[PDB]
Order: sequence, then structure tokens, then C-alpha cells
Amino acid sequence: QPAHLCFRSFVEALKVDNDLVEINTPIDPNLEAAAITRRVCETNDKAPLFNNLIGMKNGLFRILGAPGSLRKSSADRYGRLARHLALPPTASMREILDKMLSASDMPPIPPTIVPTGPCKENSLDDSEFDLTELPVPLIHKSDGGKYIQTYGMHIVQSPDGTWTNWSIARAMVHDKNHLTGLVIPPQHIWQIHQMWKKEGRSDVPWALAFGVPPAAIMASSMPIPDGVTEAGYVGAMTGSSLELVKCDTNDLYVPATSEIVLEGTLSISETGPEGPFGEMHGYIFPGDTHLGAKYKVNRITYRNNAIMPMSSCGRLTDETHTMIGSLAAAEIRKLCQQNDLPITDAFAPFESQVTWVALRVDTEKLRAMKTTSEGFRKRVGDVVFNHKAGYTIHRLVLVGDDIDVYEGKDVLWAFSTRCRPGMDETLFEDVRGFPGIPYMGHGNGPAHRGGKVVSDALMPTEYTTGRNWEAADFNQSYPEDLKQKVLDNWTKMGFSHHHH
Amino acid sequence: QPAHLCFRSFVEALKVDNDLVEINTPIDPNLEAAAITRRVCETNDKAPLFNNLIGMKNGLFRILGAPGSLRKSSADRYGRLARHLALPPTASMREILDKMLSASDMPPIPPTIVPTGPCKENSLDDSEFDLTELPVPLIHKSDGGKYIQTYGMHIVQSPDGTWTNWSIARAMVHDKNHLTGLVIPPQHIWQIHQMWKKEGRSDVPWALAFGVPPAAIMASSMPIPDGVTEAGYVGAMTGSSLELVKCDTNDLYVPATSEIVLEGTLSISETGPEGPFGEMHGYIFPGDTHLGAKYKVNRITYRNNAIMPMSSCGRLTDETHTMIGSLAAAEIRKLCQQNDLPITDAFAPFESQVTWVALRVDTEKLRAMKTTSEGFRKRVGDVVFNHKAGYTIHRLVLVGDDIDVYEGKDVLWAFSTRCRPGMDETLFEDVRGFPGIPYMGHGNGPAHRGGKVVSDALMPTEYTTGRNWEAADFNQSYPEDLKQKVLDNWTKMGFSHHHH
Ligand SMILES: Cc1cc2c3c(c1C)C(C)(C)C[C@H]1C(C(=O)O)=C(c4ccccc4)[C@]4(C(=O)NC(=O)N=C4N2C[C@H](O)[C@H](O)[C@H](O)COP(=O)(O)O)N31
Ligand SMILES: Cc1cc2c3c(c1C)C(C)(C)C[C@H]1C(C(=O)O)=C(c4ccccc4)[C@]4(C(=O)NC(=O)N=C4N2C[C@H](O)[C@H](O)[C@H](O)COP(=O)(O)O)N31
Ligand SMILES: O=C(O)C#Cc1ccccc1
Ligand SMILES: O=C(O)C#Cc1ccccc1
Ligand SMILES: [K+]
Ligand SMILES: [K+]
Ligand SMILES: [K+]
Ligand SMILES: [K+]
Ligand SMILES: [Mn+2]
Ligand SMILES: [Mn+2]
Repeated sequence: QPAHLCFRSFVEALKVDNDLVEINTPIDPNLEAAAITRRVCETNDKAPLFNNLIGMKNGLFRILGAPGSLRKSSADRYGRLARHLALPPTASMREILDKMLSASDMPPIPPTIVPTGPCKENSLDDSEFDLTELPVPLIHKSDGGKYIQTYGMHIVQSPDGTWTNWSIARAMVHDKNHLTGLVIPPQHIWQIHQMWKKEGRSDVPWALAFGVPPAAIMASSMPIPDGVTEAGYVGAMTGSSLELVKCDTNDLYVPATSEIVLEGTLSISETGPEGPFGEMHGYIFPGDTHLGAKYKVNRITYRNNAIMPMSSCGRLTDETHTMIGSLAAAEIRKLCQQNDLPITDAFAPFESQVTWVALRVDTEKLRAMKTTSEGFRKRVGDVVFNHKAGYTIHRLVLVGDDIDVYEGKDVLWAFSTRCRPGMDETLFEDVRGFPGIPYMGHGNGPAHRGGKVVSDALMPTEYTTGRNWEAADFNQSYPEDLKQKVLDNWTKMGFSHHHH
Repeated sequence: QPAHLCFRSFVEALKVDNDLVEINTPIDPNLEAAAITRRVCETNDKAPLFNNLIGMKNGLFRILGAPGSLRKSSADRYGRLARHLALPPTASMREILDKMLSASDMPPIPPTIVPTGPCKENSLDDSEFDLTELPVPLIHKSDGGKYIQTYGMHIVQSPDGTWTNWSIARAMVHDKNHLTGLVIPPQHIWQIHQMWKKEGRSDVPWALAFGVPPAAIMASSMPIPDGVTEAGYVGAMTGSSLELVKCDTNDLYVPATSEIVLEGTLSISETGPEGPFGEMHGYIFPGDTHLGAKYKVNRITYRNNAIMPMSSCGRLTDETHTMIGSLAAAEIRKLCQQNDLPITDAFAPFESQVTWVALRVDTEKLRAMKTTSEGFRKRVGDVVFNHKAGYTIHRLVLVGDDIDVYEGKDVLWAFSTRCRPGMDETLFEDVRGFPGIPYMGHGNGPAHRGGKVVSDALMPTEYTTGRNWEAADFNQSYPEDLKQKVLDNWTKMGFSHHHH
């Protein structure tokens, strides 16, 4: 099966790419696996596959860390993401995000139901598993529980059957047959939960599938629109209908090749302790246990020699940056274009801890709008900060056509030199805020409201007659013939490969 | 003579360090020398010494580019700066800035007058030179003149004789015997000019010395206090009295080993076209000629085989970042401490185009002040933004003790995650602004006023009971024994020098 459609094949792809380290000696799921993975993420090393996990019994489970993290070389920096999508390993960020957006004006390709698949190779009923007995990792030393769920896909469906959502949200072991996890507005798992709570009749039928098709976990991490079933979006993106099998204990459908499947319910009434957790912005607040949603597990099915993917998230660079930030930026780009705003590109700079998005402006189009900074900033911030795709983003930086938004150094240069603090900014206090940013949930103001800004790094003439500067750089401040001469003579004079 | 006390010896030091490329074939001062130097600065390559400059006649002149730019290795990143100061080439930024501040509570060591020196080896009177005939570089393709002066020291003295200032300010050739240049408030060359203009009797006696003692050019680039003669500060810093010779045509004194000396006057009445110029923030606005101060040159003296230092400034990284930003940050650190503010360290991040300074706070001391963010931000911004040392800096970022302000990645992380836009900031509109930042002089508001901000990246408990988080990083989220095990087993497992 192709790597983008089968997790097991994706692991083989990473080996083939010389992007995997198999560790066959005993590794402790209590911190050691996550510490190795953390080190990998901070140094852009090869993904670790822990084949000999202390506590693994009856096939549950091996761990793959860092599934969507960065490679060291520039040329295939984003190769792990490209391997989620059937793209060449050298694919650019622009190409990856375009692939993730391509299904947005395609007819969905609904999934195909098949009678069985590898995820049914083994099963454990209500009398045979105990989640406290599995080798669930402790990811960070102060975490409030063992976070089984960092890279699986929650599956919930609207009461009326018309929308089946796939998404990543964290969850930790509560007891032998329950998890607790984040289920928070405006996320789709929360929106669907709310529908079931209002109906008031039953808990939410649920499944959590780990080691799903890589193209599916990418869509699970993207804020595609309300009401859109991810399976059909992934079908359209990949050009193929995804093969799903029915759960044993409910009528939800899971990818046929899922490594591990939990079946059960998301309670409409109960909660339990959840967190603290070392989160995407790089922090844990030890002891800040909060209450989270409560899941009951009724059944486990799994592949022979099942592999659990794990994100050891925190400081740069991991899945929470590469996928959350970039996929939100992609959706934001499209949302802006659909609202008639002249945005060509969007990216969440890693330097911002993916709390900013830089928006590249087609300034020819801007000039024809005959507008001003104040007006344009307000328009852009109203579109983005009032939408779910803007939830995680607290600062938008508007830049003109000379800036490559995928290059954080150039975004930082433009921000620092073209946006006058205060005057060239509009603050938004009456929008939903993201509590997980420390200055929100652990800060001086309301955790859930405000703290957002549009920073205009367009220069004045970009609105009127055109750019009126040249950069004082090698590229722009010397003629072409001279630049080439310099390059041609560089090593000869005594100064000094793409792949590496 | 020691490298920090003699420019010629400094050039030999750079050779010895394998940090020099001598170019002995013809190089054009029209753009080519500066293009090579620009390329060096953008890639942290070896400094170029142009020994065969097209247009050099009768010993005037060779060029050394990139005298204070960065080296490629981490271990001796700042080695060129260290060679200005007699420090080991591995010296840290903290050590360099401490050396630059050390003279601030030492008695000055006044200079020693000697009867002659190498700078008197050759001379050209009023009938023998023509500045338009020298190989003065065109540094950037749109510059409004040939900028002879990018790394020499202007020498002017108060009318009463009590203060002799040494400073870097740009200047370009106007005609055969005049320059134009920046002389702007609040700079000391401007403050002294104003004194002469108010007296109204004569033009300002002036000298411009190129290839001065490296320790002197560092002080020339630092905002040491009003009224303080740089020569005595450098004497105290180096522990030695600097040897100076008298000018021939006025009673100013120049370093004995200066490569090239211009003697003349700074007019109290005349101006001429100055700029545009590719400046420290990375921009040129072609055609924006402004008027600048006008200098008359009466005499040139110079060393045999004289060398002109040149800064090919603009985008990262050159002297305008390494020296302007870092030396302003050093002075700011001291100013804050002298105003009883609990600041341990300051640095201007390169990522900010040296428009920010990050201030590291001793949070034990902060807690004892029993204050709040609003109050503390206002106090800090009042101290810094009302002082000349704060002139170039438009954003201050307050960070706690866990952040190394010399590491831009960590400053950016803290800023992005700990400072809530708006609420955790205080804007300053009634302070002097820096017009050279594009969003000031070419922006939407007053060029000379406002646009400054204090951004508080201290978390709430840092004011009260202490830090209440741990980072989700390898360092902080795993015990010491486990971290060491991981490191010890890293290459064995299959993953992977300080000098490189
Ligand atoms: C990739 C990823 C992702 C994610 C995550 C992760 C990962 C790896 C982890 C590791 C697990 C971490 C975590 C976090 C932390 O940080 O902890 C987080 C947060 C983030 C943001 C926000 C808030 C929270 C999560 C949770 O928990 N919750 C939620 O909610 N979400 C989320 N995410 C996101 C998501 O996925 C999106 O958003 C879509 O979009 C969904 O879908 P829809 O369908 O709804 O649209 N997570
Ligand atoms: C290192 C360096 C330095 C500098 C410079 C340079 C260099 C290399 C060049 C290349 C030439 C460039 C230029 C610029 C540009 O960018 O163009 C500039 C600006 C800068 C800022 C500001 C405004 C301007 C200068 C001019 O021009 N002017 C002035 O004013 N200044 C200045 N600087 C600074 C200085 O030096 C300090 O500030 C002290 O401190 C002084 O002293 P006192 O004594 O007064 O204190 N410059
Ligand atoms: O209570 C909410 O709406 C929330 C939240 C949150 C928690 C942890 C990490 C990210 C968001
Ligand atoms: O007119 C002033 O006060 C000024 C100025 C300026 C010009 C160019 C680069 C930096 C400062
Ligand atoms: K999703
Ligand atoms: K602007
Ligand atoms: K100075
Ligand atoms: K703060
Ligand atoms: Mn969804
Ligand atoms: Mn001075």
C-alpha cells in the first residue's frame, strides 16, 4: 500500500529515505522514549522507532516518535511531511500547503467500506485490556498523566449522521478503561459534542485511531470548514477513496490499516482531571490540573506488531509547529482570498512559536483598492480573527511582494523595519483568544478573549504608487553582471552544496 | 604595536587568524569592492583586503572591508571584535560588552602627545589632492555619492576645549575639497556643532582619521556619556595612554598610527546634498537626497601603503549591527542599573535589525520591588527612551532570568509567548524617534517622534512569588540522569564539533 495511505508503509518510507533510527534494545516509555524524541526534534535528527518498549505485551505497542518533524538538510527539510502526501521529498512548503488546499474546490470522494483490514488482526474486549498496563508514555516530567494520544485521530459524528469529523486532540489515561482530554471551543470535536449534549439522550459514539493513513492525519490537523467530513476531503486530495472498516462495538468507520483503534464513548456529562501537559508553545505549568472531557474505552483492536506514533511536543521543532501552524496558515490564505483580500501566501513563522501568520500581499491588487493601512488592517483582522481558522493565531503581519513568508528571517526583517509599533497596528480585544499561549491562559488578562493584533509591515507607497526602496543587500544593490562576476570569481579570490 | 592599538597590526592579526583574504588583482572601487564585502557580510566569510584598487595613486589607498563583521564558526563568532580589544578570539558577547563598559567607573587615562607618527609619512596640501580623483568607493548602486567615510573617526572639540569627541558618522565626497555627511541630533558631533553655531564666530575645527586604533573605533561607535572625551575612556579601558600627534593645520590631535587623516572644518553655515545611502536597517530610498552638513578638507596626511577601512552596510550582518546595536545595548544596561532597575544583561537582537533591545531582569530583585507590569514598563521606558543611549532602539523586551538575551531564538520565543500584544505593552509617542528606521522616516507618522514601545515578556508570577512553569524542552522536562544517559548513548543508538 502507498506510504501516504498506510502508516506501516510510511514507516518503511522513512527507513528507505535514511530518515529512521530503529532502536531494538529496551527503552522506557516513562520519559526515555520522549526524551530521545525531544532531542531529535530539537536537532532535526532522524525519526526514532522504538521496537523494544518496556511494558509492551501481546503486541501493544512499539512507538514512532517525531513523525512530522524536520530533517536536517535544507533540500529535503519538509520531507517527512511530503511523505504524508505522495509528494517528492524535496517539496517546498508552498507545494505541501497547495496540496493540502487542493481538495477545497473539488467534489469530495467519499470513503469505501471494506469488510476487514489489518486493524482487525487482534482484539481485546472490556475484560482483557487495562490502559494502565500498556506502555503509555510519560512525555514530559511534570505531565499530569501518561499521554497515550498525541498523534491519533478522534472520530465523532453529528447526531444526524451528516458530518463525520477527524481531528487531533490530546488525551491521557484516567484509569483502566477511561481517558481524559481536551475538547474545547471552537474545535470540531467540541462542536459535535455540543450537538450530542443538547440532544441529551446518550454519550457520543467515538473511536480513536492511531497510525492512520498519513494523508488522513494531515487533514486531521487542518481547520477545514465546519460540516466537512475529512474522509471525503482526503479522498479528493489523494484522488482515491479511503478504505474504512466498521468498528465492532459501534457504527463508526476507521481506516482499514489503522495500527491501533480504541472504540467507546465521549461522555456528555462526566469530566476528569486533565493535564498539565508540555504544550505546543513550549511550556508546562506543573500542577495546573484543570478538568477535561472523559472518554470510556470498550474495545481495542490492533495490527500485529502495532506501532503508536508519538509527538514529543514543546520547543522547536515538532508536529505542533510544522502541522498546526502551517496548516492553519494554509486555511487562512484561502479564507482571505475567498473574502476578496489580495493575499498570495501565508505561513506561521517558527520563530513566533507559530503564534504569528505572515500574509504576503499582491500589492498591484492592493493599489487598485485605493485604501489605507487602518482600513485594510481592520478588514483583514475581522476576516481572520472572527473565523475558527484564525483561532491559534494572535498576530498577523502584512508584508509586500518582496518578502518570502516561508523565510522567517525575512518576515522578522520586514516586521522590525516596516511596521511602526502602535500606529501601524490594530488591536482586537473582542475576538476569541487562544488560552494555551502563556500570555493568555496564564497571563494578565482574560484567558479566552482578545490579545490579538494586525501588524502592517506594508510601506506607505505600497498602497499608492509602488515600492520606493531597494534593499541594501547583495541581490538588490549591485547590477546583475557584477553579481555574477563576484560569484564566478569567489573561490578563485580565496572565499567559501545544495543537497548536504 | 599591539593589534588593539594600531590598525596596521590589526590587519596582520586578521591574517594570522586565517580571517583575511588578500586580493592582489585589480578591483574596482565602483561597486565591486563593496559587492565582495557585502557578500562576505551576508555569509560571515573572511575579511577582504583589496591591495590593488583601481584608481589608487601615490599610496591612496587600499581597502579593508568588513572589519567588525562576524566569523562563520560559533566558537570565535565575535573574534573580529575581540581583536579590537586585546580579548581572546573566543570571547563572548558579554565579555566584549563588559570590556567596553569597564572604563565607566575608572579614572580617565588622558592621551600622550608625541611629536610624530606613521600618519605623517606622506602629506598632500590644498593644491595637491582632489577627493574626486581618489578611489573612493561607490558602496551601493543607488547611493547619492561615493562614501569615503564609513569606518573612520570624526574628531571635534567643544569651543571651551574641555570635551573632545570621537565618533563614527557617514560622509560622502561633495567635490574636490569637500564632504557632506550626517550630523544629526542627539549625536555628539551635532551637540558640539551646535555649540560652535551658537558662538557664531567660526567653522568647527575638524579632523577625520581612518584606520585608527581598533579600541578607539569601538568607543567611537558607543554612546558613552555627554562630555566624556573618548580618548581618556579608551585609555582607561586598555590600561594605556593613547599616543596622539597634532594636526598640521589645526590644534586637534589624531592617533599617531592613523592610516589616513583629513584636516579641515565642519561648516556652521553651509550644507550640501547628502545621501541617499544603503543604511543599517537594510534599505536605500533612491533619489531621497536630503541636505547634510558640509566639511572642507585642507590637508591629507597618510601612512605609506595606507589602508582605508570600509563598512559595506545593509542587511545582516555588518558593523552597523555588531557595533551600533551591541554597544548601545551595553550602555543601556548600565543606564538601567544606575537608575536602580534590576537589569543584568542587554543585547540588540540581530533578528530585530538591532531595533529591539532585550533586557534580562533579576526577578528576585523585581519581586522585592512589589510592583506591576504597567508600573515597571513605564519606569524602564522613561529611563531608556528619554536618554541618548536609547535613540536607535524602538522596542524594549523585558525577559526573566531564564532567557539568554544574547540568543535571538530565545528572545523571540519569550517575546512571542509571554508578552500579550497591547495589554502587556506601553507605547511612547512623546520621545525622540530614529528616522533611519523606514517605518519612521519613510512611514505613516512623524519621522522624529514616537513609535517606541516597552513589551513586557515577564510572566505574572515573576513579579510576585516566582516562575511557575518549566520549559517543554530537553533541558527542563527530563531529569539529569536521564538526559546524560540519552547523550551518552546518542551515537551508539544511531543519531548525530565545538571549534568547527
Ligand atoms: C498536530 C497536532 C494538533 C493538535 C494537537 C497536537 C498535535 C500533534 C498535540 C501533540 C496532541 C498537542 C495538542 C495541543 C497542545 O498544544 O497541547 C493542542 C492545541 C492546539 C491548538 C489549539 C488548541 C489546543 C491539540 C489538542 O490537544 N487540542 C486541540 O483542540 N487541538 C490540538 N491540535 C490541533 C488540531 O488538530 C487542529 O486545530 C485541527 O484543526 C482540529 O481539527 P478540526 O476538525 O476541529 O478542525 N493538540
Ligand atoms: C559603527 C557605525 C556607526 C554609525 C554609522 C556607521 C557605522 C559603521 C556607518 C556605516 C557609517 C553607517 C551610518 C549610519 C547609517 O545607518 O547610515 C548611521 C546612523 C546610525 C545610528 C543613528 C543614526 C545614524 C552613522 C551615521 O552616519 N550617523 C550617526 O550619527 N551615527 C552613525 N553610527 C553610529 C554612531 O557611531 C554611534 O551612535 C555613536 O554612539 C556616536 O558617537 P557619540 O560620541 O555621538 O556618542 N553611521
Ligand atoms: O479551556 C479552553 O478553552 C482551553 C484550552 C487550551 C488548553 C491547553 C493547551 C491549549 C488550549
Ligand atoms: O534628520 C535626522 O534627524 C536624521 C536622520 C537619519 C538619516 C539616515 C539614516 C539615519 C538617521
Ligand atoms: K481536521
Ligand atoms: K507600515
Ligand atoms: K562615541
Ligand atoms: K507579560
Ligand atoms: Mn473538521
Ligand atoms: Mn561621545
